[PDB]
Amino acid sequence: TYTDTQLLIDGEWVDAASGKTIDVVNPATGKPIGKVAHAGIADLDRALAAAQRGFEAWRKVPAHERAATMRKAAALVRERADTIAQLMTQEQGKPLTEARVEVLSAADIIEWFADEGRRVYGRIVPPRNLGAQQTVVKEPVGPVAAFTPWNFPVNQVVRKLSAALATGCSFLVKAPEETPASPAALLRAFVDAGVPAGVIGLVYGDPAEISSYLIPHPVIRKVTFTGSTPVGKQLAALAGQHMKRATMELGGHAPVIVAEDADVALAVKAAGGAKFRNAGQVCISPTRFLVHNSIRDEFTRALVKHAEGLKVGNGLEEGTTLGALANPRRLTAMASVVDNARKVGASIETGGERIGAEGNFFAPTVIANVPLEADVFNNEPFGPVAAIRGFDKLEEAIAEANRLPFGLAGYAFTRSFANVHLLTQRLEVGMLWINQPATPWPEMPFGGVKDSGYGSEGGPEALEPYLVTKSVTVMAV
Amino acid sequence: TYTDTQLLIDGEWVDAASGKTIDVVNPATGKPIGKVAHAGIADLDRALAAAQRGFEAWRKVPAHERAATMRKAAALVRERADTIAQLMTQEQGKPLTEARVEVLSAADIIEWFADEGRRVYGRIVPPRNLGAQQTVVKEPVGPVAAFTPWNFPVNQVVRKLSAALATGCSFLVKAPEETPASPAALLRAFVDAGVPAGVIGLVYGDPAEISSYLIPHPVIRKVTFTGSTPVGKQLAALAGQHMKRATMELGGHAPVIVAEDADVALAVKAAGGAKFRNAGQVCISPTRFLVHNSIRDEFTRALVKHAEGLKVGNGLEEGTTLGALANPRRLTAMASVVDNARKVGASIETGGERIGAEGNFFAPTVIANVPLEADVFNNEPFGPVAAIRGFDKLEEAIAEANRLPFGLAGYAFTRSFANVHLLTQRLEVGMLWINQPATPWPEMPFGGVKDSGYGSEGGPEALEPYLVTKSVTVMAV
Amino acid sequence: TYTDTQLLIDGEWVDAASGKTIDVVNPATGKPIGKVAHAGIADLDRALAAAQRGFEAWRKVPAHERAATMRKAAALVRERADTIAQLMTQEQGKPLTEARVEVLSAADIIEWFADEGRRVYGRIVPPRNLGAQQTVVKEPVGPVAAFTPWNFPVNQVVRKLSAALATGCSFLVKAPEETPASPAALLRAFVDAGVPAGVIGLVYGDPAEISSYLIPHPVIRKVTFTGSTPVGKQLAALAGQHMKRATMELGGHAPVIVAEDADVALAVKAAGGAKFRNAGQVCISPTRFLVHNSIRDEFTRALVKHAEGLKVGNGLEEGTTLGALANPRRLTAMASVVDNARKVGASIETGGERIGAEGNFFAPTVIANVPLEADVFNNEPFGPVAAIRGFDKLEEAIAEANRLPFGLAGYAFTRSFANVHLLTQRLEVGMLWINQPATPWPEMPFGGVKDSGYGSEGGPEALEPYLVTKSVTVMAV
Amino acid sequence: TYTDTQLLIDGEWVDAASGKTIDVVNPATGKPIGKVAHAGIADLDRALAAAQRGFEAWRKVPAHERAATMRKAAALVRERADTIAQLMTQEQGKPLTEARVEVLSAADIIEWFADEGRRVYGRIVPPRNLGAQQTVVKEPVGPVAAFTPWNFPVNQVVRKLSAALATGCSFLVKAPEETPASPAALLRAFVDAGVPAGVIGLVYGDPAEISSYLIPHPVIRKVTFTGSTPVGKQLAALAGQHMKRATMELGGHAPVIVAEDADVALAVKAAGGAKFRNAGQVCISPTRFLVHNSIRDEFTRALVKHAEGLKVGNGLEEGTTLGALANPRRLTAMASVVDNARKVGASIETGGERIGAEGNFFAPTVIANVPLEADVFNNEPFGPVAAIRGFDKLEEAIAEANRLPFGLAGYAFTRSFANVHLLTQRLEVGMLWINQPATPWPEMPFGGVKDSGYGSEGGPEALEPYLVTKSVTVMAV
Repeated sequence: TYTDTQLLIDGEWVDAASGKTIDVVNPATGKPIGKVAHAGIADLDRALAAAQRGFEAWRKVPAHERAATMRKAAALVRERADTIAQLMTQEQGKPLTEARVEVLSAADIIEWFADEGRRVYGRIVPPRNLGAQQTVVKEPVGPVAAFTPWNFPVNQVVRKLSAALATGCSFLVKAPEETPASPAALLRAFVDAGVPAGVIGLVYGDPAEISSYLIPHPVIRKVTFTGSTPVGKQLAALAGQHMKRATMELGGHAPVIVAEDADVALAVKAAGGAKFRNAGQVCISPTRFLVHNSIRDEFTRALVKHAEGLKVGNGLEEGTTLGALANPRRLTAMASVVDNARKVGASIETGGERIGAEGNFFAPTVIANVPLEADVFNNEPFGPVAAIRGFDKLEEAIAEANRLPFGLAGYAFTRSFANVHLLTQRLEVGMLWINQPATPWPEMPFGGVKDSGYGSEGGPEALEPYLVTKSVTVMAV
Repeated sequence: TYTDTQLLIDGEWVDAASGKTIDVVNPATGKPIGKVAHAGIADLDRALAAAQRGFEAWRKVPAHERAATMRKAAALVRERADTIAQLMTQEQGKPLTEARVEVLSAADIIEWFADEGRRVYGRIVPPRNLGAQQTVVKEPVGPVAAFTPWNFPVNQVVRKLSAALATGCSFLVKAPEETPASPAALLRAFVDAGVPAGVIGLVYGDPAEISSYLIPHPVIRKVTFTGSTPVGKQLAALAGQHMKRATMELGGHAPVIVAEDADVALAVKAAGGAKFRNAGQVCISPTRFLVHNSIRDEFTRALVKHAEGLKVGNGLEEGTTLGALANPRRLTAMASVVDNARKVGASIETGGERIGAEGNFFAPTVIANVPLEADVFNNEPFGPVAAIRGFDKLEEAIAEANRLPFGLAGYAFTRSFANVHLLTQRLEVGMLWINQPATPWPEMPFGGVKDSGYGSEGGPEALEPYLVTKSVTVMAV
Repeated sequence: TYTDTQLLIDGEWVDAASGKTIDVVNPATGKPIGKVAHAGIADLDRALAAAQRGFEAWRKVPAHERAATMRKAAALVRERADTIAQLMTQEQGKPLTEARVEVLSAADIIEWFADEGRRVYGRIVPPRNLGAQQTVVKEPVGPVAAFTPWNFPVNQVVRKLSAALATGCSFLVKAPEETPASPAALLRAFVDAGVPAGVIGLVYGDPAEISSYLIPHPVIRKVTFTGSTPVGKQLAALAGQHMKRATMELGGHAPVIVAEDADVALAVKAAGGAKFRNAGQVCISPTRFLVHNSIRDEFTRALVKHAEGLKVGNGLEEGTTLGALANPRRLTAMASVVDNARKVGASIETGGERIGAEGNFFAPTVIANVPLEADVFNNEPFGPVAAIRGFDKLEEAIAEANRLPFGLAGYAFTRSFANVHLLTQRLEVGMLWINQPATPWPEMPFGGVKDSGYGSEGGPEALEPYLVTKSVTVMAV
Repeated sequence: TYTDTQLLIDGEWVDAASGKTIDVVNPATGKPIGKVAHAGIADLDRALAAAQRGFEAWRKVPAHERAATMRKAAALVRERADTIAQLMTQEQGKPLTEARVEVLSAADIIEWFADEGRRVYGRIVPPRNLGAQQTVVKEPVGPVAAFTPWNFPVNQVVRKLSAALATGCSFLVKAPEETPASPAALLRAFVDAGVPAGVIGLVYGDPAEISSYLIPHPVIRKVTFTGSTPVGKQLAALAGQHMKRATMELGGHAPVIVAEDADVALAVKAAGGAKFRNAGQVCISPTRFLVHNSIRDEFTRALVKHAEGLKVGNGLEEGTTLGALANPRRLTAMASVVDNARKVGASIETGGERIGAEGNFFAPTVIANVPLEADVFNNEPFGPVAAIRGFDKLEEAIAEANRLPFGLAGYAFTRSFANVHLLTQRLEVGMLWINQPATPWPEMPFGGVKDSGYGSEGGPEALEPYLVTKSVTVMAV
């Protein structure tokens, strides 16, 4: 059953001071299922004061003790995976099998970052004067304000939170209001694991009012944001105005390059399965399919058959492989994308229409003969729609893949080492997957370039935005 | 003799399209000595087009060949050290001996970064699937727009330029208009060393108009700024609005902690000499002298005697150890700082008045019994003035040193390991020097925290802002 | 109750083919308590064949799966800590509290190395030709033959085994015959955790015959030995004769430097407690106490009082802080060391005689006025005896601490940063502890120099002896 | 003109105390050209005493000053490249063009290691107790004894010497007696560059007597050897007997795998040119050509034509691409290898006989249809002879390439990423080159596995054998 969500301030789950709440609806039915507290300025003041105290206590806990507490939270998350997955499905719409995968991988993310926190190594530099010692020490930056979207309510919070806790920083996150229950369950596991009060905080309310107050507040030292590019540009400008360290993970437009020597069956299974994961509402979802003209037609038929094999329905019902879209605004965007494709002369091979009249169900869509001016090839669709366009020379495919200002993810399918070497050097993406779907592991860096933002949420590089570099030189006399 | 300065666009030294120029005056006499080209929008268009082509060519040159070209430029800089130093002294005001030290250390900076460019190492991660290869590759971010102040016309340009060239990026810098000749001489050495046309560019003009056009331009991928905090906040907000990667080095307010067990003679020689380097117009200049009450009076007398031993005059004349201030606005700031100190009850131990009536000469000033509300203890003076305040407990000195939002540099003097360990952990600075003056080496990270900005200009960390991290996973089938 | 010990070959606990056994006696009573299998050449043949197959399977298991199996073994070790500790006490003699600490710290060692195995990172080098890729890959060396002493039966096996398993190597260890039960219990936990058959092997018998056969065998690729220097020289020569990679951890002679400004009470508590840990039968046991003459007499009285406060008895009995020596040969060595000290003119401040007539109980001994020619100051005593000698200048203490060819551990006590910096630079030891007793953590390198051997058993450096470095350059054409 | 060679002891070029000398002959004519001093035990005593003093002085010189001295030596080597090359050709036999390449690449090796010495970084570990500091410091091991062969008289000395000098160690090398002049010229450049007396030493004489005395001497702390496997086993056993850290670079047996999809013309040009470099007297010379049966016959014809295009003659004469073998023992080995191949049924496609009657000239030899039992396929030929054998499946080629106990180098030629990935994982070699000849750069690790020794002479790993790892933990109280 779906439960109501409160705010987490200073270790206590509390209501807002004014008592205001926001209704939460099920995307598959459109009916209310619960509500979440709507925090005001007064609640943010208490959260910011608790965040300052939490940073003081957490930075004094040794790294091996912070790792032990973090790994106990990961065990609690893994124990409660079924319950958290059910909350995620009801509020977000993804199938129960996909929700369970996200929760289990979140526990894997916590465990890796817990060990990474014990390996934040300083440096000893060979001194210019042997009578002095030159060292480079690493310290937590301080309290962190975070903002996360609804696409992966638990996974997109767990990466920011794990990196902040592993370095010794405090963490105050505004989770998405449309999917509040599963992020609250993730933070409840950390509270039960023994994270001290004030080290972690959770708020909900008006996104614009909360971000406008936390970012300029002197307590906050670091801002991290994941979401849309237009919103990220607003918050990055505000962070720059007050000289706050910031990292941005924004929307992407992932190209897929299917070379002449590609395995067509492997490309359809990998890129097709990655296309419809989370109903295409993923920042790294394969969007622009650039298929070589020699095997383009065979690729299109197989992709259409794969899309027609998906079962669309309620995510709680067994056998569902494609759930409802998270919000009605995605339904409007899907209709606009398909309508524009028809106008510009593209062909709708399958899907392209709303299923039913209740919920946010949209059929998986494959579009062929897409011109370069179509909206689907310039703006991120963020839905279950694939666009296919042919090419002759691999240099033409690379040039098209680099045309847009989005630099987040890319995909390729080829057999020769020369093609792999060329695509590694030339594609302007933060992540490249060849001959397989995306497998984002905690040990691999996760981030984009250009308008997709900057900063990494995986690997050892994920801790650098939360750390300050200090040069120390002591003359021994 | 002082020469006029042109713009460097696409490998050619050219005038502005409109022919406009800006007069350059000698700070020690107030008389014109030359002029510098005033670039408009049209010249910026040619520079941006050349920067895009320069990035294409420079990124294809192997790292060992880029290092060889960089080291040849360092040899030319070292050969021309005397000529460059004379230009710096006439336009900026620092003594000829200090100018020569800056130029020679610039060549040392180039050589270190040339070797560091050959050690930009990728990573191979143990794969989750043995049939696939997981790698992390490093690539240049792209064209870089830079903005530098007049305090160190050559050194503050050479750090940004060396890091950009070592990673393979192109570099377009707006050097300060009041000190144009010595930055132009530094870039001339790189042109003579064989840097391809368009890889490096140099412009002058209206700082607001140039920054407002280069930062949002799609060609620019990375912005780096050094200067005042209020200006840095404007450019960081603009960079965030267009999602451009940015690094900021802003003003600081350096505290000095003289502990009970400190060597008083060593503290006066080290902190006093570092105070009046470049007439205190350094972002890491020791400003807030927190001296233990047991040896405060002895410290004050020795510091006053050290200040009175300085010879004030033209930087070209031999025997001068303190030159003229760089611009008349520093003269007004010095008078305002001393006047406010008198009002709040502080005592002027020495100096505190303008010397003569021609130029920008100000006497070295020592102020004692400074209250916490005085302007010198809250705002960065950026001049040859030291403020002394006593303390009893070391925890009180640490709390005062962390009170201001400036986090750039700190200084300490102590003998016990416990004091060194405590100050290393507690002081919120990017750089700490104990028992010695500041010795910024190219291998040591250089940067601040909080309102002093973010990012490092030394060590291996200096290359990270100019590099993009790409995760590559290739399934072998 | 004490159990008999079998061999672990190919995943099965089996007896020797000939059925021969070796009696195990309790060091505190001298009575038999059990027996251990005595393997011959035929059993070594089966173990070597199984080791080759175990390396093939284990090297194909992904690092994250090997880490999961290793952490499950650590949980089993922690669950069975009480049972393993009782076996260790009965066969080795250390108190039950010390035995429990060793077992619990062994589980901590396994967990750190499990995570370290996932961070064995390759390198990507900037190529001289952009058309080619230069990489440095890391691979397991292969099957490993190990030899461990009786001082820490579980801890000294767990460090070699954890490093071998984390890199993907197979591991065949000859555990000490006098303490066979607790090493067998540690390896039983790895078998129960799911380590495949042949990856781990355990043998007992004649140490000379086993080492003479495993080291030259073509299956073995790496040899690791911990024990006495004379035996290590024999096995290192044999390894060199057959070009087998080898690491050696041999005996040490740890100096303690108590400076003029040292905290005398802290030095007595830290160095005195570390002296009598495991009854001084530790390779890093503080042996040569060089105490400044100004506080030498006060230090000697406090150390004598600390030694007299130890309770000597059976390790199973509660309240015992000093157990029996592990074997009768240590009793003879203790008598010889004390007798030689009396002859050379040294004074026995406390202890120096055998306690009782049954077992291997020796009183804690403090010797003062020790000359430089005494046996205790030249040969490693490996017992509960401390030797004290005075000094005037710190340079004299450093010279004495570097006189012996032993380079394993050192201790110091001082307050000034200059003394800490000087001792860090000058002391020829692999490990230095100042103002505290030894705290060997898995993340810290553990090894010696000169006659103490080479190679590290902690930190990331502990994996290098088990890894091979391969340069790969592929031209893309 | 060829000059006589003296010993370098304590900064002075001196004769042996007994005055004994060893004649040096030209391999291309068999006539004497000079002589070299023959050092005895007494001269080794002076060299060892000077080495101890040289280590004391050199370890106190800062890394940036040691790098400056090293780079000045590299400039002198590059200036004197022509003179050094002429000495190398007359005494060793390789063509003048090859000798010049070796000398110029030696200067490149020095420059890389000079910069690498400034980046010997320590580590700061996150402490378990926040009141203490845990650091890992790196220090020079001490005096180093080196032994080098005649194949690359300058290059094989320069790698050991550059690594020793960059870490601060002293260096005493026994250069080969048959090629003494060019190693002496390389060390003369370091003396002229300002390396202090005793830091570098050079001796000649009886190799067995010198190695038997330097290795056990207490002054020597590290031994490094390059040469044949049987001799390396003798010196590694002696080093183990006295517990001296040792690294071994021994002979190899390089396989070449020409896959089905290989570029046959590229494989012949790359592997054929690498085969006859230095007349095949290289430890990484391609020896066992495993060519796929589909293109085996075409490969054999092209390789034969390439061998017949070589011009054999005196290395000083212009147009010579294959010089004389270095010593008459190589002539006997070449005849024995060809004779055994005829007996076992192999076919001599070209060459296989001595050219002329004066000198050590042997014709380039290509052997086809080589059985697995032939001497050329089991023992390292170390000459200008290639052996070709066909295969059907790539797994069969990999199994053959891993059959011998030699693990130094490997070569491959393929186009698919799957083949590259498979060969990288499976080939038991220290170095792998695909689609190109060997390009050993100073930044790439250089070393073997199994009977080829251990340790690396390139990359950052080349400094580890000359460094000691010290754990330091200081409790701040």
